[PDB]
Amino acid sequence: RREIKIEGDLVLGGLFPINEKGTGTEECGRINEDRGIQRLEAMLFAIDEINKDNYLLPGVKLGVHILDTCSRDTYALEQSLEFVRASLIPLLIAGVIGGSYSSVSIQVANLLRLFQIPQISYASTSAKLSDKSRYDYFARTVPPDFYQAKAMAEILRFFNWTYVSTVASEGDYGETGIEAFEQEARLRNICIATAEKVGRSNIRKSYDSVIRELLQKPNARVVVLFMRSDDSRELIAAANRVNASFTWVASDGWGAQESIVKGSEHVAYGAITLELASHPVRQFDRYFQSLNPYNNHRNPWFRDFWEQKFQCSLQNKRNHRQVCDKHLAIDSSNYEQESKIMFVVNAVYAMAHALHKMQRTLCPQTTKLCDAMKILDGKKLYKEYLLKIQFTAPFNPNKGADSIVKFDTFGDGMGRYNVFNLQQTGGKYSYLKVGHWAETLSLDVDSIHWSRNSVPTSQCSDPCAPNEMKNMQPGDVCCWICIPCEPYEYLVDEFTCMDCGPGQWPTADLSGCYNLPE
Amino acid sequence: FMRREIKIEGDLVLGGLFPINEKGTGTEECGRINEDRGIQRLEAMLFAIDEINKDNYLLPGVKLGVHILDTCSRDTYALEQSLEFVRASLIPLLIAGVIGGSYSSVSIQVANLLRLFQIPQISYASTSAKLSDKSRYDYFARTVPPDFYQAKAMAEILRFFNWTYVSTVASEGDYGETGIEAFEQEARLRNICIATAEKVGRSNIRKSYDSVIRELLQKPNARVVVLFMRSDDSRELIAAANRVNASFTWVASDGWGAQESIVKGSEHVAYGAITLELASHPVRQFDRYFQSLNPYNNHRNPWFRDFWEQKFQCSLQNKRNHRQVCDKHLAIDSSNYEQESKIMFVVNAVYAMAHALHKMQRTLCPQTTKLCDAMKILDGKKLYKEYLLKIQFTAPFNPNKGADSIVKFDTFGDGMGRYNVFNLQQTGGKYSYLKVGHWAETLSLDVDSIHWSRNSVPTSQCSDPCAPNEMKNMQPGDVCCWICIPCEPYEYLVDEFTCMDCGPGQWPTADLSGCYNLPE
Ligand SMILES: *[C@@H]1O[C@H](CO)[C@@H](O)[C@H](O)[C@H]1NC(C)=O
Ligand SMILES: *[C@@H]1O[C@H](CO)[C@@H](O)[C@H](O)[C@H]1NC(C)=O
Ligand SMILES: N[C@@]1(C(=O)O)CC[C@@H](C(=O)O)C1
Ligand SMILES: N[C@@]1(C(=O)O)CC[C@@H](C(=O)O)C1
Repeated sequence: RREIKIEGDLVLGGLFPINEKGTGTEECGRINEDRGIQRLEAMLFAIDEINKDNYLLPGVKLGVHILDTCSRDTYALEQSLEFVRASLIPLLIAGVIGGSYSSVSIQVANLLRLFQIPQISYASTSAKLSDKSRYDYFARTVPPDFYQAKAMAEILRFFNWTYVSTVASEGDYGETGIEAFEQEARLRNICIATAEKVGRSNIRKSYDSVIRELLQKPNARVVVLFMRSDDSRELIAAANRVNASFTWVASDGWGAQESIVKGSEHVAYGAITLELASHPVRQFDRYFQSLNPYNNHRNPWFRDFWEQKFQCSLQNKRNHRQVCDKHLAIDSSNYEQESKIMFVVNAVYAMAHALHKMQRTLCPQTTKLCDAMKILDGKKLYKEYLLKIQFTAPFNPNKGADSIVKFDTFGDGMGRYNVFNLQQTGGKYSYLKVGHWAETLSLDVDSIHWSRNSVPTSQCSDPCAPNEMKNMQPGDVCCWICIPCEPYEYLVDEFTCMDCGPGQWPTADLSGCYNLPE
Repeated sequence: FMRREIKIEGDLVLGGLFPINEKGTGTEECGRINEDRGIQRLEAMLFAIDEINKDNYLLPGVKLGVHILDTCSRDTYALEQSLEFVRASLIPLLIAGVIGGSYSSVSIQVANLLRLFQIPQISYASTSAKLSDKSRYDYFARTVPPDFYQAKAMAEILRFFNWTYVSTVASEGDYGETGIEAFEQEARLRNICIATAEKVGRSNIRKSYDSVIRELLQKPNARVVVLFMRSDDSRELIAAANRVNASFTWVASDGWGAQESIVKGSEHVAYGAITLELASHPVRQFDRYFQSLNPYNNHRNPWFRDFWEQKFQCSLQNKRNHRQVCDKHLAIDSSNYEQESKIMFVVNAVYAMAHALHKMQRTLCPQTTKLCDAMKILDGKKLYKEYLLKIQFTAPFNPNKGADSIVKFDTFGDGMGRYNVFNLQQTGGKYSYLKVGHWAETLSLDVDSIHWSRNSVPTSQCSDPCAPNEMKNMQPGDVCCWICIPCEPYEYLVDEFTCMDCGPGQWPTADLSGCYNLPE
């Protein structure tokens, strides 16, 4: 029953998957170090900054009510009830920053709209959230997967991978994510060997069952993944067991997380993953590294985070061993800023800027929460916020690389992705940016380290022998058979054989015919 | 300080929502007691639970409890209350399902909240067609029909008396706005034009209605005004009409229904109005129960006193600093109480839930009649689809079984569409509503018993009638308006729309129906 409650003139609720999904009967599991703790700290950071900022909400201190979602929508929903009971000890909520997993953002949105409470997700990408008739109070600083799906399809179409398999996560993130991909797939002439899908609470066996079915399509050596972070971890693990190997092409669900591949590094080597395009918030690196169990008491999950990151123990852990070195610290050698921090910070500032514009508008005489703002009009706020356009929280250099935060009519953000390749070059395994997708694909093929040192081949049927075989398309448009030709025929084209005619015989290379002597 | 509610423990508990109180004005949330659609409907539920808890063939071995809350006729308030039902599934009583939502707005909002936790809900009065959408309201069902039909009934009454130029005024929201839209679509099909489409909204004050009465008056030919408004809104509109003593022939939906309270203090302005209401047959046993209630025996209903003191203009020692203590011999009876039109639906609703829980308990608990472990934590989704497939004969309180007195649900979870038409009369000095027809699948009403306003069957058409002597009827672009073209002194009317030359030798009759020969 942990939570962060900091009082303020106005309070923002937050939701982060601080903990991984609990297995079996338990609701919460291990600490989600990067996407959980880091993202949570980034919001605390943003709030701190805004509270030192004399040009943004001066005179109005922002407070927070942050809750753990334990990576489960139902859990996130019961937690959220805490935000609405408020509008009746309980803190009034101006708006809610949060929802990492699309499934929780969606469910929380269904609840928050009933009380007209604006919500901004810093990571949920499901296309469903764009539906403003169902999620009329939801915005996000990231784009919908309508685009990430295109980026993936075009990557495949580029390297001519026409026969690929797909495994997706049950839910609003994976299923709609994959569906979008499959549609983009047909359009680019790409067939799906097998469409696998893992679901809720699935145990090892469900995944082992998928690795097999994937292996039952040997020609399909490229497997497209649209799965939850946790699910992706399980699939790569199930592939390690039976030492199965494919070329993975996964969505941001997997992203650039090194934790997903830990303990199976060789099985995911040479994988291509996508992640939202962003640039680290330097000032945040300073803030985070300065954090330790001695100075960070406002984060009730920090000690568990600490003990797990360093394999610690103090006097606040389970009945184990190995006390912890008091000189331990989060620094440049054991920490790398999470890919979406920028979006978390921008989401909090978006809400901040929105409240500020509203405060200047309804409270023209002071910098304080006058009476007209005593009870916020959530509906209005959402459309004083949708029209928001501002330069990325100071923490972003320049202003030319369109570092402006604003929203669609749907409330979404700009669709920019970076393509990564899992490498290991220097003994260690890391993610290298090998391209990106702005509106069209773009990647320097040379820097990509493929699995088995060779640019993968993923086609339904084998290439034809030159010397004679012709390409023959059966009923579909991805599979074909190779029919050798009569020694007197030549290949008028890849698909057709033709008699060279009397007096003539085909050329050694079969491209044409030549006269016969005697 | 004191937010009232009814909490009776049981093996299984049903939540309930009723507009016990009227919408509070201005800053206050709850206002006056809604005697009929409030207290009566509340007591009808307690009545139903009581019967069910004495019934050894229904839920024997399982005692139903209740958690009833006031909606104060406001969706937002209802919503805050409903939170009580879900916090439970985490002092707090576990909710098996919720009986409730009078106003379509509260049902819709509550339905939005309740599906998040798979809690089945049955409304005994909300008629908004939106509720039929099982993709937004997948845990909502209702023992009444969708207004898709009530609108047709209304259009067909107009098309019957040939009222082609009518004005409409709807209440903002999912009840009034979708209701009228439906009507206007049924209007076009039956060639009926709409003079002016007015619409009152949330928190509107006197001036918003007066502004409407005026705009209605600026369409004098349109003497028939179609209403699709909230009960309270209807009260305001008729009050705004009484002020400027304006008078129209009102055709209102069940929002107005057959409530006498809506017309009180303006009886003459609404005389001869036609209103619809869901077709029902009083529940006799309920009459007995309700009349037997008094401030001495009925302590479980925390709103009863206020009800009492207001129905009788009372006082005891539990009222405001007023006067006139009350006669301890007062009592609800045949002379001061009439069963609210929809009570039968409240009872059928509470029973539909019971029957559902009952069939489920027999299925998952094959050994006893008690809530076995399998039902310790109800699967709401399953309940909703053990419930949709429910078909039973109206709680004993309904005679026969031939007039299809079976309660069941559409694939959408709606009930059957049957309405009764009412005429506001006063014949015996007193103003009351008289059933002057009904709509099953086709209209049907004995026009003879209808007491119109200004003793003449209203006329509601776009243009003024033509002068006999010469004018011919001429239809421009539409089929509602027309111009009157007088005819040449040598032409007669071969018919209401055509003028013709009498031809040489002949001349039109004074009458203009024929031609006569010319002398000289
Ligand atoms: C197939 O893909 C290769 C690798 O990029 C490319 O060079 C070639 O032009 C492609 N051919 C087709 C089928 O368009
Ligand atoms: C409606 O108009 C038709 C056509 O003029 C007429 O025959 C019918 O009697 C009218 N109905 C009534 C009762 O007004
Ligand atoms: N885009 C994510 C989602 O919508 O669920 C997939 C990974 C999530 C994350 O960044 O943690 C966000
Ligand atoms: N059918 C109603 C509605 O949907 O609002 C109109 C009148 C209401 C009532 O009877 O209380 C119910």
